[PDB]
Amino acid sequence: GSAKDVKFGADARALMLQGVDLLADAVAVTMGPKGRTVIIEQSWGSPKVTKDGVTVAKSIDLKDKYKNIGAKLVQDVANNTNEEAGDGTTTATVLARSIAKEGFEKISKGANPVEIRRGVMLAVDAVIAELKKQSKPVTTPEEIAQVATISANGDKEIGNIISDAMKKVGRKGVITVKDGKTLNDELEIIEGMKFDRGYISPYFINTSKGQKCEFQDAYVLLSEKKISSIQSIVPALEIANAHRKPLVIIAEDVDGEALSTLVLNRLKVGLQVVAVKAPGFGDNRKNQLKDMAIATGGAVFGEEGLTLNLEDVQPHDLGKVGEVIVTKDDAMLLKGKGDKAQIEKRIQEIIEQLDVTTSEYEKEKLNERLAKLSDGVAVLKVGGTSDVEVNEKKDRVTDALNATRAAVEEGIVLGGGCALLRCIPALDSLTPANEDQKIGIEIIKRTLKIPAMTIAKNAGVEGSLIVEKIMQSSSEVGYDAMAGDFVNMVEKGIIDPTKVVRTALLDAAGVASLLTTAEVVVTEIPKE
Amino acid sequence: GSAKDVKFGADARALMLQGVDLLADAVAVTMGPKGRTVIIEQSWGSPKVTKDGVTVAKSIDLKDKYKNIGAKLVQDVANNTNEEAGDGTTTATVLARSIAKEGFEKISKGANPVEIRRGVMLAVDAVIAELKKQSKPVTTPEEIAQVATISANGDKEIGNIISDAMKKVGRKGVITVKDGKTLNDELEIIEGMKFDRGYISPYFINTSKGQKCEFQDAYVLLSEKKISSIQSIVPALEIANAHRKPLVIIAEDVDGEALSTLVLNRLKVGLQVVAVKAPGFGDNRKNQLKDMAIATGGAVFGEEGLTLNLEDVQPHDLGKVGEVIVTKDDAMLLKGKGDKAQIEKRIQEIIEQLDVTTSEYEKEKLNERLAKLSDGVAVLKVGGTSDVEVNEKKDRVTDALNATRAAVEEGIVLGGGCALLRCIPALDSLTPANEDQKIGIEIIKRTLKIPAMTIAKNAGVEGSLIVEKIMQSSSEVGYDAMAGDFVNMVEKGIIDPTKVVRTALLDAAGVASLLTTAEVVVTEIPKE
Amino acid sequence: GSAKDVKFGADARALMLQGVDLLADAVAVTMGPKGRTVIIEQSWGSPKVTKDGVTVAKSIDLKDKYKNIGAKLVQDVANNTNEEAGDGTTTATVLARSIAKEGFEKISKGANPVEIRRGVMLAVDAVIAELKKQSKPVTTPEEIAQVATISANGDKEIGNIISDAMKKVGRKGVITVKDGKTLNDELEIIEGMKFDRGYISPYFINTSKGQKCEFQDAYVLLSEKKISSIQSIVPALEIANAHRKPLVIIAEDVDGEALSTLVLNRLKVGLQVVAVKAPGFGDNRKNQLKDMAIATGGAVFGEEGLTLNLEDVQPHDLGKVGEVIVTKDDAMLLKGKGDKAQIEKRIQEIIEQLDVTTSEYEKEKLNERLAKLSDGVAVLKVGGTSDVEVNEKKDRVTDALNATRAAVEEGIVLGGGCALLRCIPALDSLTPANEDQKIGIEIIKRTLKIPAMTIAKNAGVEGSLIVEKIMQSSSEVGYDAMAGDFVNMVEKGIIDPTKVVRTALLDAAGVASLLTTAEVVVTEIPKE
Ligand SMILES: Nc1ncnc2c1ncn2[C@@H]1O[C@H](COP(=O)(O)OP(=O)(O)O)[C@@H](O)[C@H]1O
Ligand SMILES: Nc1ncnc2c1ncn2[C@@H]1O[C@H](COP(=O)(O)OP(=O)(O)O)[C@@H](O)[C@H]1O
Ligand SMILES: Nc1ncnc2c1ncn2[C@@H]1O[C@H](COP(=O)(O)OP(=O)(O)O)[C@@H](O)[C@H]1O
Ligand SMILES: [Mg+2]
Ligand SMILES: [Mg+2]
Ligand SMILES: [Mg+2]
Repeated sequence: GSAKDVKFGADARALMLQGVDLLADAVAVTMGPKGRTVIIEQSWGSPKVTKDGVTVAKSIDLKDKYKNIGAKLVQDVANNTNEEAGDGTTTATVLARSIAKEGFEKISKGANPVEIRRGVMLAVDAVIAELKKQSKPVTTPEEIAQVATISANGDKEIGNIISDAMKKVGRKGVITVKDGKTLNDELEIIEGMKFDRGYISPYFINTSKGQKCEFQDAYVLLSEKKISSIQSIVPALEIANAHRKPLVIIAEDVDGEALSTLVLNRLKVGLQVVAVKAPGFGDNRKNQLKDMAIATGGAVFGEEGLTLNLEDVQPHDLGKVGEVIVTKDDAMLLKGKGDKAQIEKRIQEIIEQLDVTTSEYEKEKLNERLAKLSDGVAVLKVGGTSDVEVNEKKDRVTDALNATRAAVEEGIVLGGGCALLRCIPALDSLTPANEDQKIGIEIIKRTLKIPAMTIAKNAGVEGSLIVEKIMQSSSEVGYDAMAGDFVNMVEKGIIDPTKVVRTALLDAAGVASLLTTAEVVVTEIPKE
Repeated sequence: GSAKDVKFGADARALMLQGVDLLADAVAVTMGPKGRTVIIEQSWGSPKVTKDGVTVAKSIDLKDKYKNIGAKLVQDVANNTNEEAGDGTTTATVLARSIAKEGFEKISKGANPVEIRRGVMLAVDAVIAELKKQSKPVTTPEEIAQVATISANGDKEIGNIISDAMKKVGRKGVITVKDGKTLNDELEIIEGMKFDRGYISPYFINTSKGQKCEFQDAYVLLSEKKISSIQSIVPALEIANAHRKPLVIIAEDVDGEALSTLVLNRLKVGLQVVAVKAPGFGDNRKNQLKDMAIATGGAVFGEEGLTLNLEDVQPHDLGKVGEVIVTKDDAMLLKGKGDKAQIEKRIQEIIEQLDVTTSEYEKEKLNERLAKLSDGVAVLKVGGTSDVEVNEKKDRVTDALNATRAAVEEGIVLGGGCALLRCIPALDSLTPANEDQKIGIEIIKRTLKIPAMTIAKNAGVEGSLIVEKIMQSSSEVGYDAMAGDFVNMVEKGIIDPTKVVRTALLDAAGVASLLTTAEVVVTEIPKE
Repeated sequence: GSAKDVKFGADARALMLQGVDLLADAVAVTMGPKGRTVIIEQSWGSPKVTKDGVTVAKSIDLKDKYKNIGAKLVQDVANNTNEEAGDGTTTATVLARSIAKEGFEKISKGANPVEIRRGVMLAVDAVIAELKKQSKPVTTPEEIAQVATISANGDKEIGNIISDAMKKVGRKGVITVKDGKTLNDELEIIEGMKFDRGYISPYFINTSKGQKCEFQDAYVLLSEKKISSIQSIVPALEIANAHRKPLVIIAEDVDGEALSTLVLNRLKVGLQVVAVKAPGFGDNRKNQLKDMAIATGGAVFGEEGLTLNLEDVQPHDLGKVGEVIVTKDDAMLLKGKGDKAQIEKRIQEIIEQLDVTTSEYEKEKLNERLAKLSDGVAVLKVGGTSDVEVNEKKDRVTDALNATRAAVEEGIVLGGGCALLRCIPALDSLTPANEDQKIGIEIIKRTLKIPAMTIAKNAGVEGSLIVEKIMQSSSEVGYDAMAGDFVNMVEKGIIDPTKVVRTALLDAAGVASLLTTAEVVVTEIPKE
């Protein structure tokens, strides 16, 4: 144990609050429109450029120990808010700073900080209840378009793109974004059962195009194991040639000898066939082959429990699809006739599975299979020209996407902070058990006015003035910063998710209130 | 041997006392309500936040050698108190500091410190005897609820939860806490014989649910060895299919070949079976499978001494239970018909075992088997939102739990330090052998007033005033700090364990009195 | 995470702008004629000497962190411009600096930088549209000659050489430059099917010259596999000797035993034969052998798909060419009679391939095969007497080549910056959505006058004067710096690619406008 150092009372309080104020002034700019980006130095390549408040937050590290403690207690709020709701980081940080500063003023010699924490918790409960009461669900895609248009920092193309994605894939589809290439954004819909793996032999190339193999109404072979012996591969090709239709071979791997047979019958007379390996790592590829068989209609081969030997295959034992396309690094199955009721039951199985089980990575490929079997997958290849532009725009896009998915399931509320200001009468409605909880109530009451204050600040206007004049106005009337005036939000097209707001408020309030009761700080000696 | 340094008399005394005063001022706040947390810097992640006095104590390390010696002699008191009674750390630290300070004033050139130690020991004996005489056992669960409500730092939910745990599991049940997930705490009762291990083949999945296998009134197979040959596994399945009932296979491990037979008969016609490995890791499994067999009623297979070959099994040789459920990571046995007198005798065996043998880890799994066979196991999944909130609340909960278990077996006393103040007349009843023992007696007499003094200090009130006015009052009347006034404690619902008080007092008195006789200190030179 | 440092507002802005001004003053000289070279210190040898703006750019690294950030944001613009269009680096850097400086003046407390970025983007769109409208395609080789003559920094020999290369190879041929060896430049045309590998045995040397093997109308043998057994090699030589014509053996490798047979029949009776291995790669060598077979006219041997054993070869199964010559390190095939329609279809295959697929190293060897089959690649040896002169002249030549290839496909425009000045009325034609976009528009409007200003500066003349007097003049009239006066450019023979201009402008505008919105900079502490 390294020799440590201790500090008491107002000293440690002032140092920690200074550190938190440093970290929070670093970030509080990036709220709403008129916020301003932040450049961080990447140690190896180009620096990062952001508006996000966790890259900003998680990047900051302070030399002094106590200020470092402040920075850590802010970054934990940021990180929890991120991992819980994805967006609402800046709000978390600013509310945390305000709550901490208010806490480090009522710390008397007669006050009991734990009661302060309790009262803060009561306030948070009351305000979150008032939020959920004043929420409202999302129904029309106009609301989705609006929310997405917001969370790109006021970009409308992002809103339209996410709207079209959620419409052509469904409100619980699987959309994902990749680093775009061209100057502009792109919304691609990977439809059908498609996956990253190309035709093994470049002799199946019947496309007269960029390395494609195109079949129509072809049969399918689905082996969990490899295909080594000629005796194994031969009867399948026999049945295919008897029917005189193209054949796909989705299996673990193709022997060079059966491959030689294939290429022999392909170069000359030309038995329409094609060879492709399995989809993925271990068990996941097994389940995916099962799903592929049940989708196309047929039966997986190479089983353990029944094992379905290839020697005895049958014309109703093959996978059948309308069209198949293969490119050197991926293939697509289109019209698998797989007993739509049966695939429905499969879907119900895997959906109850995801409902019960999840690990944030299990459920990832879970929904992967769901979307790959039911309705496409949306990719969002973005514009941009520099890597830093790419990172910026992609960050904003992903943030908007997470906000939209949070808003689709749980209700929305009037944007621009108006919800909390409307919830303040709830705080006026509480009755504290004693003085200390009332102190905490007044702390949260002051805190609720903080965010719109910060926003008006960023706009370059009078914070408290705008906050008061908003509180005087109606329930739905509030302040736009872009138009710099008062309007109805939903009329104007500004709303926000309820889940993001509630999670951010809860995280910030909890961590800051816990921080307040600190009395004595111990730190490592500054040796090295 | 590194070159060292020596110091004599008042110098070394003052340095060690300065170090101990640093370490004890660091902690003395965290007593009773109105105590205040401490933030410690974790070297790698988020800082810790505490009220406990050993994290605080064990964290502190001083640059200067002599102050380091003081810190070590305080941390040893803290650590002994923890490992002995679990709670009573802060009290140990404060009493140790007060005893040390009183000791480093009577150190004359004519005084004999060893006699001082002797007198202190006599005082401690008298006071602990007076404690145990004025103790009183715990009878009703209201006392348990009260005590738990205290030791969450005045939280009532913790009290109610621990009370319900001890009621639904018994005053010597096995309750344990894990890092909760949701916003709120949770009291879960793992009942029956349940253990962390999932069904091997995901073909036994008859639940139509999140990866469950549910059987009712199924037979059991219990092998200490693996199940490789088809000849070995076959007769069991024969008997099960003859009776036409589901079967569980609890064994070391299942061959892929017998597994293939199982999956064959399961996918088609569907002999109700299920495969699960052995719960215990090592010899613990060698006992646990025996216990499982005797619980369900049957006989373990794969024995060494009789070895019970699987080829000749019998319908009365199987484990029989009412219901069985298996997840992907654990399963539960419910209604094992295992000769309740016989399981009783087994329980008596293992309980006499724990009574005789223990290693703090042997006896752990010992009570594990006891509770798993007799009445459930209580888990206490906690609330919280941040990792630091989790650590804080879990620490307080575990402390309350340890205090409750200490109080259930050995008597309780009036809380808020009143017991020692009531025991002071015992010190007024002693007769010293000579002057020095009388000096030690007066030392302990002053010491006994220290804690309530510190508590009133934390409250923000006059220490000696409150101590005196309490001493003037009745035996059961004392001071609440939350109501900041005088009440009857047991009337008010404040009590404490006698074991915690006695152990803390004994540890602090012993180590501090030993410290007092120090005359000359030697330290490592400060090279590196 | 190392302890970091933060800076706000005007401070970080001033530091980053100082760094960018350092890096841009380092480079801005090297534009047009009268630009001046830059010497960089190579850490292990002779230093580099350049006019390029990415050796200068990528070399510069600043001690101070913030200035380093400025340098990185400039080098990224330079590198993107390079990797996109190859030339137009200096223009990118200077436009970036001007845009950055203009940005770090309108940064008020009321201004919204994101709107500034938006307006800049609108300006860039308008200007690029006006460029493409005022472009014009390249038709006559005079234009190519002029462009190349420019981009060697006004060298005419470079222009003539690149013109002759593109004429004798076609506007989409494959020209490449290598480090010359003589005093002067040299344009070599590798025609026929030639590749780096020499005759294995130096007994086939019938040239009476510097290690050559010359055959006329010889047969060809093409094995994908080695040639080990005498039985394998013997029938080919049998057929060749029956026809009584020389034979080439292009295969994986020659056995020492078949080699012994060859040398036996060579030193004695004098069979005409020659042995050469494959090109030597992986799949690329197999494709090249296939193309060689289809070029000469014949069947590749050692195939996997269709075996084509050497034992049964046929007089129409051999590769046939007009003339073959072999060195010790490369050989050339001439007049391969390979079914010109068939080779045409092959060309169409590989060209659709390149049209669809590319990886910047796949399409490289792709065009390699295209040219090697249809038009001999043009190499450019550079004549210089110092290694540093070699690097300088070669850099300028490669830049001129890249500029020419960019200009051949996409249109050209009047050189010497006149295009942007002519596009400024487009900026006068826009209507901003609000004030901020108008600010950005005026930013770009000022920016467009920057480059010609810098050029007149380098010339030693009055920048703004020349810019204004050009703007007063006609559309096609502008300023030469070499003649230091006004002329018509296309009349005078100055033009430039539209792609270079558009890409440079776009990159610089994008990255600089993104940089403008920075508000807070975070850097690593300067520890080490
Ligand atoms: N035009 C707008 N006018 C008024 N308020 C807005 C506007 N756009 C966004 N906001 C508000 O600002 C917030 C966006 O700030 P943001 O960058 O997302 O910080 P965080 O990452 O913590 O969510 C939204 O919650 C919204 O209420
Ligand atoms: N409401 C209360 N009013 C008066 N005394 C209390 C109250 N709650 C706890 N105490 C007293 O304070 C002590 C709790 O201090 P504690 O945090 O447990 O320090 P330690 O870890 O050394 O036990 C109890 O022994 C009790 O006598
Ligand atoms: N003799 C010339 N007279 C007028 N303008 C010229 C002349 N030569 C080049 N230029 C102009 O200057 C530019 C050449 O600068 P350059 O060295 O190519 O910088 P960069 O590498 O960024 O392209 C050309 O785009 C051209 O418009
Ligand atoms: Mg946000
Ligand atoms: Mg305690
Ligand atoms: Mg150039």
